[PDB]
Amino acid sequence: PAPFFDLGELKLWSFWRAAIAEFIATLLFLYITVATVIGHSKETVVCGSVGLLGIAWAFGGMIFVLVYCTAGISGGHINPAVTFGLFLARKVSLLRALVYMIAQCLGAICGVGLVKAFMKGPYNQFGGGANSVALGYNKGTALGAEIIGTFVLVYTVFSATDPKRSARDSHVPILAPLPIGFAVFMVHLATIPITGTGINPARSFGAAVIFNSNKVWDDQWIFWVGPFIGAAVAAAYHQYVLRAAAIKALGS
Amino acid sequence: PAPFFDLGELKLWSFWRAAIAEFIATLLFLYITVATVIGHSKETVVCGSVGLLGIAWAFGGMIFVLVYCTAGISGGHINPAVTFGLFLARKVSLLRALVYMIAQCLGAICGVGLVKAFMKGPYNQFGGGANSVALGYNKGTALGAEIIGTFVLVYTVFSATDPKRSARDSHVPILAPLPIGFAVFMVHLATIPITGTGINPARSFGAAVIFNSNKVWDDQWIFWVGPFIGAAVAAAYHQYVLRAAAIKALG
Amino acid sequence: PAPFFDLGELKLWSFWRAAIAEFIATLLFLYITVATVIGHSKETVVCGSVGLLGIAWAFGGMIFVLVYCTAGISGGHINPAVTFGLFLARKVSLLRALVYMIAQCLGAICGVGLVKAFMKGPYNQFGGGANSVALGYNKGTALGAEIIGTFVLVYTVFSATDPKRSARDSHVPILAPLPIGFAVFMVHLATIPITGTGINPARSFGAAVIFNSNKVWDDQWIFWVGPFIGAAVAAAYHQYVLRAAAIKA
Amino acid sequence: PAPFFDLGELKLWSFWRAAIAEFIATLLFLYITVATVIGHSKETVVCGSVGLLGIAWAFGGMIFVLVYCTAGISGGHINPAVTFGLFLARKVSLLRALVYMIAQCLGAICGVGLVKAFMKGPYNQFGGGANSVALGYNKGTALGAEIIGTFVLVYTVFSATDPKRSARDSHVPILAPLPIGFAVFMVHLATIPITGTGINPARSFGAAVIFNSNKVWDDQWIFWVGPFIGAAVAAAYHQYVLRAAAIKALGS
Ligand SMILES: CCCCCCCCO[C@@H]1O[C@H](CO)[C@@H](O)[C@H](O)[C@H]1O
Ligand SMILES: CCCCCCCCO[C@@H]1O[C@H](CO)[C@@H](O)[C@H](O)[C@H]1O
Ligand SMILES: CCCCCCCCO[C@@H]1O[C@H](CO)[C@@H](O)[C@H](O)[C@H]1O
Ligand SMILES: CCCCCCCCO[C@@H]1O[C@H](CO)[C@@H](O)[C@H](O)[C@H]1O
Ligand SMILES: CCCCCCCCO[C@@H]1O[C@H](CO)[C@@H](O)[C@H](O)[C@H]1O
Ligand SMILES: CCCCCCCCO[C@@H]1O[C@H](CO)[C@@H](O)[C@H](O)[C@H]1O
Ligand SMILES: [Hg+2]
Ligand SMILES: [Hg+2]
Ligand SMILES: [Hg+2]
Ligand SMILES: [Hg+2]
Ligand SMILES: [Hg+2]
Ligand SMILES: [Hg+2]
Ligand SMILES: [Hg+2]
Ligand SMILES: [Hg+2]
Ligand SMILES: [Hg+2]
Ligand SMILES: [Hg+2]
Ligand SMILES: [Hg+2]
Ligand SMILES: [Hg+2]
Ligand SMILES: [Hg+2]
Ligand SMILES: [Hg+2]
Ligand SMILES: [Hg+2]
Ligand SMILES: [Hg+2]
Repeated sequence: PAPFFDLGELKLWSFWRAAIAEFIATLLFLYITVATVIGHSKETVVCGSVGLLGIAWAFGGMIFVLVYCTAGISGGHINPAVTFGLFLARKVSLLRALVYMIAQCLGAICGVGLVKAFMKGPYNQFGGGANSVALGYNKGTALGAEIIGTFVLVYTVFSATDPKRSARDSHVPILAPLPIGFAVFMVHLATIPITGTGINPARSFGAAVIFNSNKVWDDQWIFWVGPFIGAAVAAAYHQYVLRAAAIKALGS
Repeated sequence: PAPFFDLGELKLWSFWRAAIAEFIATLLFLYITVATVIGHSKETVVCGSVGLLGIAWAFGGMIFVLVYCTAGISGGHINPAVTFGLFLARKVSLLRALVYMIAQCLGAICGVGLVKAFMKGPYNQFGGGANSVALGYNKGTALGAEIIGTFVLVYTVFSATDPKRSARDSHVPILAPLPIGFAVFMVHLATIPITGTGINPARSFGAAVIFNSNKVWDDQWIFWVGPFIGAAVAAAYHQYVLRAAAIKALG
Repeated sequence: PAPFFDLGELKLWSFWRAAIAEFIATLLFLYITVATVIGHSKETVVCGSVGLLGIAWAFGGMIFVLVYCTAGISGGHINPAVTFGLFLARKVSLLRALVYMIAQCLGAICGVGLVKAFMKGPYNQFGGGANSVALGYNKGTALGAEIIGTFVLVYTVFSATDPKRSARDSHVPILAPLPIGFAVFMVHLATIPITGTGINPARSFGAAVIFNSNKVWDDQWIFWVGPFIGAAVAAAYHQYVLRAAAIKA
Repeated sequence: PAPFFDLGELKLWSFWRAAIAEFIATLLFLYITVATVIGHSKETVVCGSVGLLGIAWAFGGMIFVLVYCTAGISGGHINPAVTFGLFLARKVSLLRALVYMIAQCLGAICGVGLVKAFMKGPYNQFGGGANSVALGYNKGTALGAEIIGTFVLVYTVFSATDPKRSARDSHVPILAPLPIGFAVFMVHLATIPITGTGINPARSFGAAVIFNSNKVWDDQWIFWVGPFIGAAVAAAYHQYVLRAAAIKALGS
């Protein structure tokens, strides 16, 4: 029976800085990625943007950069679904988890907020970076895609945990950033045409909050439930089926 | 004569988990990559997809990710031709090889099956992620391109083996993931116009089973014979010509 | 209060070689990237160029390559804003900072000059690799984008410092090149549509000097002020808020 | 002062295998990259190929892969200009250099030969992967682009040399492969519009020999002379100006 918090949460100066790092990181994540999306969507020259490929790179490349910078401070989650998966495997206390998830959402809101402020017209005209079910797919397909996508991501996160090194003043495992960055990249390549790719409830929520349309709000549940389920299946797979929690993957 | 199995295969709990890791990995491989292919093919706006470059990245990048995740558990093969090459070099017993190959084929079938379940009309309309000889090329060319493409891959795999570290409870060498993923990305840049790029019999077999068309079944043998030959040539070249089995590469 | 220089700047042989490395690397940075940009802009076959994605790669990949080559010699800055940020965190002395910034600017001018010499017509006709505010955006937006873009870069730079290893005969920290190259790549994907992406006053200045147009000079201050502000905030955030100078990523 | 050969060249089993590794690697380099070029050029559907970006990746990524595989056997040169630069810096003997340059040239010819054998029609119709001076540039510009191009590559090679580890039975330094591959990738982004990008006399020679057109042969001297000069200048810069031969670069 896992306690609500532990002594690492009483190291308040570090715990506060971990929270800030998650907040600022998720802000930057959303700023760079949604600005990339809007910059793409608004372009009038045919084949004169960074393209869907550029967009998939923005999301994957930013998770690489942000986990690189924050792994030693917070554990580098940038993603309620990642925090949720790790909480389920008891690598993160409930109190740390909820503090991280709030930070991530508020940061996502602020980041999309910044994109709207910089490019209000194109932002509103071209869908505000929001996830929703694309034409021709049903909600069940959307949800399945969000589950398997988040699974790929959360399973990569588990395999990328360092069993010996932890974020400052915590037991939160350090994460190897490149493979997690690449997993995000891969999932976007597959999933952009179906939902835009969520796999990150905060990323989806921030976009929904700022864009604020009925259609986007109606689909929003898929981007919470899908990722949380995917994360849960990844935690069970890694912990229970493969028994791989002590394994250190050799990065490349 | 190499024995059928060794004491590592009597470590039943680990060996079962290695098979599962190969099953799940190959399922995820086919799912991400075939969904990317179908997603590209169905897009109605010109230059509005991830393009053939995005497709090549999906195959090379997923191999990087999956070998990264599974090297420590199974050895990270995700590919009967890789398993076969290592079997010929005696790094894998016959029993482990067959179990890995079966696991990989079944995984592939399941991953493509999942793409079809998600997008049935576009899945069948745009060719099902299947390999075949493209218009304008002959069988000999397709076969040669699969041999050499598999050679580049399997030579890289051999170069990437860690001579001191093995998968859990085994002597299956750990593999450096990024050069292998890049090798796959590279071969796809070259071979997509010829065959769609096989270099992986389970990848080609999973798509042939789910798509189930005469043309795809007709060409299927190329995607077994080509990679198996390329793998044997790479094994022979690494082991006998260069004698580089103890060599530890860094990247 | 910081001293103008320290004993490391009296190792003249090394200090001069560090300046040359920053000079040559920034030259190479501008040549490869602006040649890519002009090469893309002049192509006549629609979809026949490396695309805006290729251009974003040229900027990010060159920083990866150049920092890799020079981190052990100069500290691998290639960028007055990176140098400024490090100077503010007192990782570099005022004298080394100025010598680096001057070397960077002159390197950038020489690299852009070389592109022009190789392809004068296309260079002039397609904008000279210069940064300026793109149509439909205002000065505030361009400035904001440059602040936050440079913040991403310089924050990654600080996370990428090695706390135990330094450039030859100095205390300038070695930098891990790939995260920094990737941060440059990422910022381009977002910012190319807004300003072309500056996040580097020497890269912006090199192009302005060689292209020499009214609009480009008029906007030039943004590409000094924006990155210098972004760098200062990244330095304050890393050192004062996160207190992370001892950490190795 | 440098002797023609040293005792490492008397270790014949290893020297032979190093020559073979260079031969086979250069063959693979030319096959993958030229097949990529021809596959791109023949595409009938607009924006339906890997594009110029994909071609640049084929060249840069194959150098990464091949230097990864061969560094521990031959030193991973794959390129007479690289071998030449290292020779000038006395890192490779004259005998080893010439054996390597011949192996590379023979390898390149075979690699391109394989592409033509597989797809003769489109190979011949779309220019055979040959380098030559593009419309609107003069010989001086192409020469200069090749010099600086090869300078970027060879200076990166020198920076990537491991000062303590060498190829099997030799003193030829091991090379860190990813920066060298990325250098190749960067030079292609800039130089494809000017010459196709040579920066490698074997790669240029192999394509000229197999494509075999009068115009291409006319330009071929640029692709020997430009790279050899760039390599020489890179060697002088690294060795004499920066005195960097003992520095170990930490790769990322
Ligand atoms: C393990 C599963 C292997 C399945 C092999 C499928 C082979 C299908 O092969 C095809 O069979 C058809 C008759 O059904 C014929 O139309 C074709 O001649 C033949 O190519
Ligand atoms: C592990 C399972 C291996 C299955 C290999 C599939 C081989 C399919 O091979 C197919 O066989 C057909 C019928 O003989 C031939 O007509 C086709 O030309 C051939 O491609
Ligand atoms: C080497 C130090 C570089 C200093 C950067 C030069 C900043 C250019 O600033 C420019 O000044 C012009 C003339 O005053 C103004 O008209 C322009 O608006 C402004 O962009
Ligand atoms: C190992 C195979 C080497 C082939 C010889 C290439 C030597 C370069 O010689 C070339 O020969 C061509 C033949 O018509 C002439 O047109 C060119 O002018 C000449 O440069
Ligand atoms: C055997 C490999 C080294 C030889 C390098 C081949 C360079 C060919 O060089 C070519 O020679 C022709 C005739 O000699 C000239 O007319 C061309 O201008 C020149 O490009
Ligand atoms: C286009 C993709 C090229 C990226 C390959 C770079 C090799 C990664 O090398 C290292 O891997 C570590 C493990 O995650 C990271 O912490 C480091 O940032 C990275 O430098
Ligand atoms: Hg939240
Ligand atoms: Hg907020
Ligand atoms: Hg905001
Ligand atoms: Hg994974
Ligand atoms: Hg099988
Ligand atoms: Hg199955
Ligand atoms: Hg399934
Ligand atoms: Hg290889
Ligand atoms: Hg300056
Ligand atoms: Hg200059
Ligand atoms: Hg110049
Ligand atoms: Hg960062
Ligand atoms: Hg030669
Ligand atoms: Hg040959
Ligand atoms: Hg041949
Ligand atoms: Hg370099």
